Amino acid sequence: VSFNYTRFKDDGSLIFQGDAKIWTDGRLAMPTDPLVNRTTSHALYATPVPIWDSATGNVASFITSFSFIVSNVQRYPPTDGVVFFLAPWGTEIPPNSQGGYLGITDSSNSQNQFVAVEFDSHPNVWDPKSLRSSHIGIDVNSIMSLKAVNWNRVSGSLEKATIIYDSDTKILTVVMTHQNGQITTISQEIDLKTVLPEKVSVGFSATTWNPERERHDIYSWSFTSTLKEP
Amino acid sequence: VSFNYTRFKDDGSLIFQGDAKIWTDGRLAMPTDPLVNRTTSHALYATPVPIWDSATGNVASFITSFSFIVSNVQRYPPTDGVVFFLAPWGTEIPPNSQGGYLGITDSSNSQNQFVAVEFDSHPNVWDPKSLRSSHIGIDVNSIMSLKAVNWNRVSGSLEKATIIYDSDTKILTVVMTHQNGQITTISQEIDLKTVLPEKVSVGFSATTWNPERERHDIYSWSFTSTLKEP
Amino acid sequence: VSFNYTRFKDDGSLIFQGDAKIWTDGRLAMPTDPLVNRTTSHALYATPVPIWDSATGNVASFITSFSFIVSNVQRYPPTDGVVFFLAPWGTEIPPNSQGGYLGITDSSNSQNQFVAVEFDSHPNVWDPKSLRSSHIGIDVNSIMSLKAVNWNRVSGSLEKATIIYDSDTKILTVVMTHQNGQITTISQEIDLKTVLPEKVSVGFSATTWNPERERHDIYSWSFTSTLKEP
Amino acid sequence: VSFNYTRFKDDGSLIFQGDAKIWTDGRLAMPTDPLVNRTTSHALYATPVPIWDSATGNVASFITSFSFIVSNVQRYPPTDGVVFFLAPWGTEIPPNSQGGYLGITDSSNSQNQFVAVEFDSHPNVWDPKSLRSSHIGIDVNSIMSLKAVNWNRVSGSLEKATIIYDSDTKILTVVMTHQNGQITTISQEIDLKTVLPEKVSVGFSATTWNPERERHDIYSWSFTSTLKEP
Ligand SMILES: *[C@@H]1O[C@H](CO)[C@@H](O)[C@H](O)[C@H]1NC(C)=O
Ligand SMILES: [Ca+2]
Ligand SMILES: [Ca+2]
Ligand SMILES: [Ca+2]
Ligand SMILES: [Ca+2]
Ligand SMILES: [Mn+2]
Ligand SMILES: [Mn+2]
Ligand SMILES: [Mn+2]
Ligand SMILES: [Mn+2]
Repeated sequence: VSFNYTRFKDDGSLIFQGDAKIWTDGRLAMPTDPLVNRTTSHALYATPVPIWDSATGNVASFITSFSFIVSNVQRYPPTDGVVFFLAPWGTEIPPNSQGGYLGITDSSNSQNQFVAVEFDSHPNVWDPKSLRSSHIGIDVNSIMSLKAVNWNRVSGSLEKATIIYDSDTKILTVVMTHQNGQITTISQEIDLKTVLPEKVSVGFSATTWNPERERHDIYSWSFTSTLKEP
Repeated sequence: VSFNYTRFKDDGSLIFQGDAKIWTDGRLAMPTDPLVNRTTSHALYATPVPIWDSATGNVASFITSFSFIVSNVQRYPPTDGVVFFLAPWGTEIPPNSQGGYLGITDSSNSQNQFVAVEFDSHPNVWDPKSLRSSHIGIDVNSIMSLKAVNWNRVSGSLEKATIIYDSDTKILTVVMTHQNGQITTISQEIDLKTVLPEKVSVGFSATTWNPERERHDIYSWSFTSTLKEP
Repeated sequence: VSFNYTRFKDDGSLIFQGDAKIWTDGRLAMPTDPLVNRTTSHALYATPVPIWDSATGNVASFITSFSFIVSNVQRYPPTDGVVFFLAPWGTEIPPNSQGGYLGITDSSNSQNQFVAVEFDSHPNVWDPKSLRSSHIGIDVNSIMSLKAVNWNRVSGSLEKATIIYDSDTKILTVVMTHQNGQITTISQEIDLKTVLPEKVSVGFSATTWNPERERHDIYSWSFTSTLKEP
Repeated sequence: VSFNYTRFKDDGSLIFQGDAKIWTDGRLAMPTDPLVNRTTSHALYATPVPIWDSATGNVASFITSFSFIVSNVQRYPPTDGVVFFLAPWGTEIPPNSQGGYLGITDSSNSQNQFVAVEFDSHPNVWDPKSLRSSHIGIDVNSIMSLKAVNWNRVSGSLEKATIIYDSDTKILTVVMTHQNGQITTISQEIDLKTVLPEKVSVGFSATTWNPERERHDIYSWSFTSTLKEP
């Protein structure tokens, strides 16, 4: 699967759910209006990405990169915020997934499937119980990230995320290039065959809360996956 | 922390919860009596194990070995498994953790936080949809193993586990030497410091169901952890 | 360290050694002229890169991206490849590094010290005796790759490489997105602080042989690294 | 391949090269006579170990333990080390492999093919630039350890090593339990299939120098490998 949005236009290639909307300048707004309380937005590439193949046991490798900005509104504290994720094709927004559950986790499940790279702007009770405030986490089947690094969340600042999944070694690795010329990285060993079905969606889920809220605006997104085949 | 049980005595050094009992000949029985119905058994080292140190940021390495056997009773089908696990101190047998949730996962949560190596004798819907029947799995925060290998579960047969956590690369590795002299291995990169508090319990959880059950008898357990205070 | 060459200017930001030169249309040619016969070319970022810090024991994370094309000349078979590499600052083109040694390995040593991602166009004796012909490899201290993946080398075809080093888990991961919309990835655990000194060059090395040769023309290159000071 | 030496007898099960001999009480002495200057000793299991299989592409897993003591020679500084290593079946002590090269590396090459866990008693210039004196390293195709931890080398003190190779994740993990009951660990991702042929030796190499020397006495050694032939 190969795609490249250098901007977003309604062209039938994406699937919006909840409060995700294409605002002009070709911005993917998640949510379109953060003043609405407790938004949940999904923005999925419109066809399934094969990530593994039953006949071969082969797993896909992929890279995706996206540039985005999270932004305060106006004196509200920021939440919740925005993820890139793989979920079973057929999954809708889960129940009991609002706010700090990022539109990807119910909350009560268990049970609960999903690989995510989260850009978490709000410290919940389960969050890197560090004094991390904002953080970049990798989630596997849990809102409690299996790894996470501090994120100097800067309102309106361009963040450039690159995520590589290497099927050979089963590593998901993330790098986020900040406007200040620094990078943050975090990685996690995940075998996609162990935790997800052979076809998933890829794309974003973003939430906000009330009074807590922020913009999650995605400016570009490229994605390349390859499943061998045999 | 360093201990070595060549057999088990009820000497205050372990905490037994639920159906865990010392049974004949210093065998740690989990459960003592599988005829009972659905059993959940915890046997934990009775002192919290320091796995990382907040001051220095150092993380413990460890090596642990245990030998055990799982046995059929009677003509019942086998379930559910026995796991070695680390969890935050204050860990109690969670609610909703019967059967396939192996006494460590609250099926109606979401907030499950533990690291386990599972010896899982019954394929649940969330189990490796490889065709694995029995399997050895590594779990973090989820009953869906991040990695797993299959297990030739042989009733009555001695299994010899060795698990190495290497804090330098943050890999948990498991080898199982089977009665036939073969070994099974599985590993997972896990940053202990990111998924668990400074002090954890180490020990075992095992469940049985109804009608599915089996014995899980632990014969020996040694553990060495070293945490750099510089 | 942060830089981003959308093309290459003769601007003192790089060090060129051997046959490396800025060539037509702002491209980095390695070598500038393959017709010559055997070439070795180095093009290094001209400032040492700090990749670990003595006081904290911290290791740098980085992400680097570069677009490049390798091209046949015109009937010769291709050799030898181009690499992205880290080497001890003060690196010169090593003795005995011609041809398949990629300008990074002194073949009569032993003391070779470097981390490289190679795009190797020619199967030498030590190359994946898979039947791989061209391959993308991760090299540490040796010309024999620790991990390699097969590479559909297409003459004149644009390749877009991304390499992420995550200091958290110590994993170097490569993605190369090919013109056909496929990607190849390869990944390797590498502790930069075990294998390299605290200041390194980043850059490229490329060689051609006689008769075997090809162009390696790099079009763009961005690099962001972050080393923590506390 | 499975074996277990609780002591070493002259039973033709191993292959001894250079100064490896069975010494008093079935100790494997490497060198037998540390008064000799610049000793090299190999002690290999005398049957190849299949570590991977061409037809299926599967890699073996293995677990191995051995206990050994390194001991000073009075008035002499200690060198150089003892290593557990895998090398192509048919491997011979390399030329130019004395002293710091541990009988595994030809210091004038290239091209050295092996995987080793070294117990290195003599800090060479290429040794971990940590301040380590003695250290336990993982070596792939280089004398310069891909990873290392430091070793509190104590003359005459029992060391208990456990090494697991997990073919699933491709990770070599070492634990070493010291006489004081602390453990040291170190791991490295190495896909044996990328670096070694199908059949390998497993065993030990040890060197001394002049005037530096020490005994490397091995007391016990067990090994279990399993290679999936489907
Ligand atoms: C390099 O610069 C170009 C143009 O200024 C821009 O599109 C891009 O953000 C930069 N590349 C990276 C990866 O930082
Ligand atoms: Ca949160
Ligand atoms: Ca199960
Ligand atoms: Ca080559
Ligand atoms: Ca040395
Ligand atoms: Mn979070
Ligand atoms: Mn399971
Ligand atoms: Mn190569
Ligand atoms: Mn060394």
